[PDB]
Amino acid sequence: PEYDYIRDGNAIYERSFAIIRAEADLSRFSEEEADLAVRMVHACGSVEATRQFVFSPDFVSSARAALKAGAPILCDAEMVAHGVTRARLPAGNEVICTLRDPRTPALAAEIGNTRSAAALKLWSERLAGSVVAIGNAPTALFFLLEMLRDGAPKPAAILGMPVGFVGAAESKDALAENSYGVPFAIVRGRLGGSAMTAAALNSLARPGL
Amino acid sequence: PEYDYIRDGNAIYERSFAIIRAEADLSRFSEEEADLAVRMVHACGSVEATRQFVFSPDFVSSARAALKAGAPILCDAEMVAHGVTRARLPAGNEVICTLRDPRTPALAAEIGNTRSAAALKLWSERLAGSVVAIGNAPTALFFLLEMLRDGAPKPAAILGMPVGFVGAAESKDALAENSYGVPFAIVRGRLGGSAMTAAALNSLARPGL
Repeated sequence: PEYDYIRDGNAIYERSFAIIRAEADLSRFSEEEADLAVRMVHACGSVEATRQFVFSPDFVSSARAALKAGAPILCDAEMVAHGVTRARLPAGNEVICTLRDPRTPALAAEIGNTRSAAALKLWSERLAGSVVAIGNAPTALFFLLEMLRDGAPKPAAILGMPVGFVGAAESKDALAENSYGVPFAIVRGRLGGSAMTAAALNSLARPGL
Repeated sequence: PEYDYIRDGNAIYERSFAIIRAEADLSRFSEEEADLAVRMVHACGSVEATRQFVFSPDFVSSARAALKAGAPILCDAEMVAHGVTRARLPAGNEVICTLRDPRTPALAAEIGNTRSAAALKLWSERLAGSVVAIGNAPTALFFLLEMLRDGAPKPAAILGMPVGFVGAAESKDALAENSYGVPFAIVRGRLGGSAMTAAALNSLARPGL
């Protein structure tokens, strides 16, 4: 029983992107956004997810500029942070997730909110000009909107891609309604997740293969 | 602008599982398998993914027994390993991923295969009786089948859930055709991925919320 498969790593990424291009409806995206689209599709294995992707007008430019500028990537979840291929980052960008910071549970408890949300209080210094990747927790997304509403400094771009059935769609909708002036990208509805978010970051970091 | 959302972490998991139960077709799974199904759906946000889940007859029993027995979870990718909520493991089960072991690139090069695949040569001692979680790399799955064919000791269960467009479906199909006598669980077609795989592991570790 001889298994026949591509044993070549690069050949695998190459055929996979060739395949996603050949099956994915990418016409409504800019060339640049399509790049994110493909990697994102690469990451979830679902070519149809593209129908749910929404990139505000200057989302990739501003988020790519921020990253090239050295802007940190604030992540709501470690998984997102783990999916970020560092060798791809342009400027030794930091990938911060404070979800696991020891003060997070304490904060979540004092504020009456989730750990994912409360963690964002620990973003303070870094919020300004950052690229926010919210790949998992909707409450982190709503919380970021409350901080923005209440005068918090603004991120250069917000990847609003929490996945889920509770608050995921609405938080992303709230983002799209008024992101307080910050370019955004969302995956509509319940889809999203850290793999797709990290893919998105990966492509933002460096377009193409 | 008052954002109204559940600020309660447990309430969020609670409503999400209640929602997945209410929308997900779970009838063809056993009660036990449905548990995996829900968490898996929880993880990708897609209730329809359940249509692609396949649990061999004794997959959950043997994989849950293995884990309760203290069996390690061999993972093809770190992401899978990161999604495994340790506090859930039953018996201080080890979660091994050797994808990043320094000898992996070397091996991939000598064998003429991917790093994900070659890494599995480093599984040797642990393979027997383990629970294999292949959440990302199809070549790791094919390679595991070649090791099994060629006399390698058998895992107690194999989660064959690599996601992808190249080799993902076929490797999972090969698994289902002849897993060399090992219970398996696959996510048919291109869907799969580390979040869903880890969810699967999480549920195997401890059923329910």
